[PDB]
This record gives sequence, structure tokens and C-alpha cells, in this order.
Amino acid sequence: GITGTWYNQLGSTFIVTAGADGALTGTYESSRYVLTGRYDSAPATDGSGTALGWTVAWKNNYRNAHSATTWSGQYVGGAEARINTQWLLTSGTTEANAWKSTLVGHDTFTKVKP
Amino acid sequence: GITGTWYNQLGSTFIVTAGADGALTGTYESAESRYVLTGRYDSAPATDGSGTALGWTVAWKNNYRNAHSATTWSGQYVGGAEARINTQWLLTSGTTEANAWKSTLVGHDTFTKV
Amino acid sequence: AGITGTWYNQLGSTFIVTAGADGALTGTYESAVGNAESRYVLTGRYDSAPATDGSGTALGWTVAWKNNYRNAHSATTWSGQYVGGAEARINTQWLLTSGTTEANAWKSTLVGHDTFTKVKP
Amino acid sequence: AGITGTWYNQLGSTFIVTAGADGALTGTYESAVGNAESRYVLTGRYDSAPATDGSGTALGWTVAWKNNYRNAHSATTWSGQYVGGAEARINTQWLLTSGTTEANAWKSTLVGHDTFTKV
Ligand SMILES: COC(=O)c1cccc(-c2cc3c(=O)[nH]ccc3o2)c1
Ligand SMILES: COC(=O)c1cccc(-c2cc3c(=O)[nH]ccc3o2)c1
Ligand SMILES: COC(=O)c1cccc(-c2cc3c(=O)[nH]ccc3o2)c1
Ligand SMILES: COC(=O)c1cccc(-c2cc3c(=O)[nH]ccc3o2)c1
Repeated sequence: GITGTWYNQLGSTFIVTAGADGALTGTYESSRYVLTGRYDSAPATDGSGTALGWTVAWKNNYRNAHSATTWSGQYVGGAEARINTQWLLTSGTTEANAWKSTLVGHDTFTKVKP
Repeated sequence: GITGTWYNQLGSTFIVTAGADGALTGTYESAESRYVLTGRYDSAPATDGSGTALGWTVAWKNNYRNAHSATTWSGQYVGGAEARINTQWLLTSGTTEANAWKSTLVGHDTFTKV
Repeated sequence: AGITGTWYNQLGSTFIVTAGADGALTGTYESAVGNAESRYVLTGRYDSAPATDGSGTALGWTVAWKNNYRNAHSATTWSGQYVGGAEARINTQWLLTSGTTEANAWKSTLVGHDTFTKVKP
Repeated sequence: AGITGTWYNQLGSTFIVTAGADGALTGTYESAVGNAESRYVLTGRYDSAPATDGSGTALGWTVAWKNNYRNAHSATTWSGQYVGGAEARINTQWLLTSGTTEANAWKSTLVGHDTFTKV
């Protein structure tokens, strides 16, 4: 299922546990940073994926970028499991610079290094 | 300044605690309407007028209903006399592969303390 | 009343647009932010026969940030809808992509939202 | 410039664009089969003097989903960059906004990504 170690298309490492209560917990390496999120613990049974999302704030004991990324996507099971996401990366800014505070992109995760 | 009750422009209620370790925990009401949220924030933001970066996720399942979807909010907290949390969001639904192209909505929410 | 006219966003930009009978948007955009000076060409499209159920009118346009004065090597697209009324408004969300190397492409695109009114805020 | 010609996305859509000398993009966006009911006008803009340091060429375009046969009351904008070479690509992200009432405006806009090739 969702629990496991995943890799995006650029080589980041996403180590996640999907708990019984809908919780996502784990670490993200782009050293390691804390992540938390949520997932649908009772998905549909019609072939649809499992909706999920998580957040990393880019502060650890070694660096602070004053920013945070959220990933929103779905887990698609099968022979080659995948998590397909789109993400928003917001930096702390002054009000005058807030218009350019948020980057957007898309990450796809598999259980194999790219 | 983050811990407490927040209200968006469309009548939703965001009840959050900002923990010392960078955790966001709480509930989102958009009892049957209340959902768990979890996320992260920068616990050591700059002191130069910049906002505090943060994000959180709600999966739209509770003990009463399940939309098979999840929203992530990415944004910044801005303190002061009229404090705000300014966000952009992504809402992904679980879909089949054929319908995945239309799986994700995007928008923006502004939260106030009053 | 209608899309054709001069509009202003919340940050002081000026959007001068003509909505043609064939669905064409043409005009000029002047930005108060970024690596920008004076007017830039815009082109886009709008729904020339919107629904009659109270819905807004879908539209979109593009500015490439090159003119006779500067070139930021970037382009913004706005996607949104015109909402008529006593306080006419165009509500948009936008994507701003810069030309980058492949190694930097992951951070090539900014996202935001602009609301336009015919009265300058 | 390398942009003028026919491009194909990952899901069976096609467009034929002309990149004009002063930055104009004009053409048609259609389906793989290309029947008239699936063809729509596209207009946009591109950077006609891109950097020479290996960076891509920024561009964008819009299609409103109305033609002489149907009208979805919606419009898509694609924002991205052209990357030249033997395996040329246009890499984009897109926003698809539908006309809605104010009560439904919160769910008016889909977001996604498209990659186009010449093959
Ligand atoms: C201001 O600081 C930043 O912008 C920053 C810092 C550290 C890591 C990241 C990072 C990693 C990553 C990823 O793997 N997928 C999508 C987005 C993303 O963003 C961003
Ligand atoms: C497809 O959407 C759903 O299935 C669904 C179900 C329940 C609630 C929501 C909801 C509430 C909310 C909000 O307050 N801000 C931003 C997004 C957002 O989405 C979405
Ligand atoms: C990376 O940014 C640039 O290269 C750049 C250059 C010139 C203008 C802009 C600009 C103006 C504007 C606006 O009014 N609304 C939404 C977006 C937006 O972007 C961006
Ligand atoms: C015949 O086609 C239609 O009736 C129609 C209606 C609404 C949207 C779209 C459409 C196509 C498309 C694409 O290729 N990339 C990103 C978005 C996108 O949207 C097509």
C-alpha cells in the first residue's frame, strides 16, 4: 500500500507510514525533514486511486529555508505502484513580494530509484 | 500567533494548534462536518517582516461521510492587528487513470481571526 | 458593460482588452511588479456565447514579458471568468513560467490569483 | 525558433501552431482523429528572443472550448517552455476554468500538466 519508501523523478526520498487513523507520517529527503499528512483510509472499490496529501516545512537541525511544500495527489496501486502528485511551495515573504511567494509543479513517486 | 480558531472567506472554520516541534494539528469544518487536519509550519521564522511558511492537509473522510478526496493548503501566516493566513490549495480526488487528467482543483483561501 | 474595457488588478497592473465577435482577446498589459516596464502585447480567447443560467464567462490570455524595453524570458497565462453585475469583475488564477535549464525546470513556474475590476482599487 | 509545426501531447491531442516573427502563436487545437467537431482556435505568445545560455523558450496559449459545433463554457491556458533539439519538447502546466455561478466558483478551476512532442 502507501507505507514504504518512495522516490520521485528527481531522486528525492519519501519514507512514509500510513496509519490506521488516516495519518501519514515519516521523513522526506530532497538532510531529512519531518513530514505529516492525511490519506483516505477507506477508498472506493471501483478502481479509483487513494487520495492523499502531505506537508514538509523546510526546517531541520541543519538548515531553515523559511518555506514549506504541500503535495496533493493519489496512490495508484498495481504491479508498478505509483503516487502521482501536484505540489505548491510557499516561501515566507513580505507583503510586497507575496505575489511571487508560491511555486507549482508535479512529482511522480515509485518504489524504484530513477 | 498561529494557535487558535480561524475562519475563511466561505464560512469554513479552521481550529489549529501550532506545536513547539513544528506540528500543526486540529480540526476543519467546511460533527458530521468536522475533519482531522495535520501539517507543518516554520517554528523559527524570520523577524524581518516576512510571513511564516506553513501547510496542512485534510482528507475528506470522517465517521459520517467520505468524499474520496483530500485538500492541501500551502501559505503563510501574517501577524499583526489584522492577522491572516493566506493560502493557495490543491484538492485531489481519487479517480481512474482515464479520469486522472481532471482529478485536481486549485484555488485560494484567506483566513482571519474574526 | 462587457469584457472590453480597461481593468486593474489588486496590485496596480493595467489590463486593456478588446473582446472580438470571433472569441478573440487582444490588447495590452502593464505590470506594477516584476522585471517589467511599459506595455506588453497580450492575446487570448473567451467564450463568445456563455451560458444563460447565471454563470460567468470563461476566458484566458497570455503575456510574454518581452517588449522594446526589456525581456524577462518568461510568460504569464491568466485563466478565469468574467462576472457581470453592479461591480463587474474578472477573477483569475495565473501561471508564470520562466525559461530555465533542465536542472532548474522544477522551480520554473510561479502560481497566483488576480482579481480585476473596472474601478481601480 | 523551432516551434512552428504540429505537436502531440501524452493523451491523444494535437495542435498545429505558427510562431510568428514578433512573438505571436496562432493555430488550431484538436483531437488525434481530427474531426471538425474537435477543432478549436488557439492564440498565445512566446519569447521571440530567448536566452542563448541553454535555457528554454517561455510561452503560453489559450483555447476557449467553443467552436461551430459545441460549447463547453470553459477555457484552458497552457504555460510552459519549449526545449529544442533532436527530441524537442514543449513542457507545460495548465489551468482549465469553467464559467460558474458565484456559489460554485470555488471549484471552477482544474490544474494539470501536458508534455508535447513532434512525433
Ligand atoms: C525556499 O526553499 C525551497 O524552495 C526548498 C528547499 C528545500 C527543498 C525544496 C523542495 C524539494 C521538493 C521536492 O522534492 N518536490 C517538490 C518541491 C520541492 O521543494 C524546496
Ligand atoms: C471535490 O471536493 C470534494 O470532494 C470536497 C469535499 C468536502 C470538502 C471540500 C472542500 C472544502 C474546502 C475548503 O474550505 N477550501 C478549499 C478546498 C476545499 O474543499 C471538498
Ligand atoms: C518571474 O516573473 C517575471 O519574470 C515577470 C516579469 C514581468 C512581469 C511579471 C508579472 C506581472 C504579473 C501580474 O500582474 N499578475 C500575475 C503575474 C505577473 O507576473 C513577471
Ligand atoms: C473536445 O474537447 C472538449 O470538448 C473539451 C472540453 C473541455 C476541456 C478540454 C480539454 C482538453 C485539454 C488538454 O488537452 N489539456 C489540458 C486541458 C484540456 O481541457 C476539451
